[PDB]
Amino acid sequence: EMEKEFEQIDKSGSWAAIYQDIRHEASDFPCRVAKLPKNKNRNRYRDVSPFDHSRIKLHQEDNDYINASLIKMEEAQRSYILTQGPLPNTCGHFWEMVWEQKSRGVVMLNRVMEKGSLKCAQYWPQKEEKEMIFEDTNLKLTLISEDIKSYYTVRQLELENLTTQETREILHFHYTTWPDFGVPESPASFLNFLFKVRESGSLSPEHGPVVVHSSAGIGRSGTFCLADTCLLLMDKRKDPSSVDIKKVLLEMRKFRMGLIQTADQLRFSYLAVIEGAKFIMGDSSVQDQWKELSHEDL
Ligand SMILES: N[C@@H](Cc1ccc(OP(=O)(O)O)cc1)C(=O)O
Ligand SMILES: N[C@@H](Cc1ccc(OP(=O)(O)O)cc1)C(=O)O
Ligand SMILES: [Mg+2]
Repeated sequence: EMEKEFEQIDKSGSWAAIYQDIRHEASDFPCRVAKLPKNKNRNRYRDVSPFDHSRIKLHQEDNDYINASLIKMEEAQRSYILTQGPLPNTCGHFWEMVWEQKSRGVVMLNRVMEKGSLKCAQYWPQKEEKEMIFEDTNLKLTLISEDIKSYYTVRQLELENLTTQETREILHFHYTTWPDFGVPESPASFLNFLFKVRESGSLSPEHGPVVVHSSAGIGRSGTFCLADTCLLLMDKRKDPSSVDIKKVLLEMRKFRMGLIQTADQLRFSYLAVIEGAKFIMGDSSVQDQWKELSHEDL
């Protein structure tokens, strides 16, 4: 099982080598659409692009490109859309995607400003009375309510297709203390947050895939999805030992490049899954422990 493997890798001090082996074995598929000259201003990073086979296509006749990938986990029966933090000119495309893909939740794992630089546009309204209208995609977005915790905030937003007047409730789960190329403060804080997303019903198969993003949509995003899928896998079978975490990560990498950006994020993923397995296997009390340990109260 992964716990024994975690021990071997830890004692050997080989997280860097294990992680590097994953980078070496990772899939390489073309990203020709992402690289078209007309799409230059739709990519936040030159080196992070969606593969053509798994990219999400916007349903507009103009230009259907958005730096977003559909991670379809067949065995686990869960899909996620991993995307970069929207740019000033792609906020309308972002919400168009949320609408068209029928997503119920948006998981944001970064902050708008990190390390003195703008890593993501302010794509949602910060005040109820100042709603946002994305003219290019004909969508209106209104902040309905906000529940601010110590290291994450949950928001209820109302997305409206101005063309048809149909409205939908979108839940925003914002993890505010996870530095890029870094790991969460503890497996507890992370699991507490993941469980809040799960409890909301945003990951349910009755909804479109949850949209997960960070700045690039691969590091922190990849860590979140890897832990969730691994937990879901062992949950379906109620068998912790049936999950090969490296293999699951490689499977995800068939859909988007660079998922999990550092060896420590991989190590953290193992920790999160191993700890989460306690809940999956019947000890529901650990959830309350995580809530305590996370110190979510201000
Ligand atoms: N390598 C580039 C792009 C990059 C940025 C962030 C990143 O992680 P995340 O997906 O967690 O935002 C991954 C890659 C950079 O370091 O700026
Ligand atoms: N951090 C990289 C993003 C990235 C990293 C790795 C990657 O694939 P691989 O790990 O196999 O090299 C793909 C994309 C960059 O922005 O330069
Ligand atoms: Mg106010």
